Amino acid sequence: NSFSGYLKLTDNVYIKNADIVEEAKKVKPTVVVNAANVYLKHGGGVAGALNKATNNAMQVESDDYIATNGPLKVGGSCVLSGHNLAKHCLHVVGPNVNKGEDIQLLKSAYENFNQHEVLLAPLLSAGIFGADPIHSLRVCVDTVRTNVYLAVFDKNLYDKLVSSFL
Ligand SMILES: O=C(O)[C@@H]1CCC[C@H]1c1ccc2cnccc2c1
Repeated sequence: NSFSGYLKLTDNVYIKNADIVEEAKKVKPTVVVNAANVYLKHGGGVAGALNKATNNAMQVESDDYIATNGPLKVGGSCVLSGHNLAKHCLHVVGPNVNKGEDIQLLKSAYENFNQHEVLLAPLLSAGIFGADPIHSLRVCVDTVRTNVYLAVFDKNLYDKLVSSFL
């Protein structure tokens, strides 16, 4: 978990302008978080990038999890193999507010991070899930009590977050 170049926002939250896939290949953390959907179909955004970096091994594995256990609930999670990215992948389902899902579930999504001591994660519900990314960071800071290293791909978004926080 040799994280470098992070800015400490709170006692347990760190932030960096970086591609989470590149961070996972360098650090090889214990846990890499995926911003997933209830059926674990990793077709775009963070999910698409993480799956692509495993050459579809994450998708094949996920399809087998769904076949055996059924879909996740919004706000829920499951732990799968991290393959070549991490020891484990914590797939987390944030609400899709652009499809009417309740924003209050963003807290439930972040509560999953608390089961792991150290995590490399993206912001939840901030892609096509349509939630405000600055609001998503506020819920993260208020909810997660374990050590989370957030990797933010977009430099424009990164600078807006760092400015709003500090
Ligand atoms: O950090 C960000 O800018 C956004 C915020 C929530 C989803 C993040 C995202 C989206 C697409 C990505 C594509 N490739 C690699 C990492 C990617 C990360």
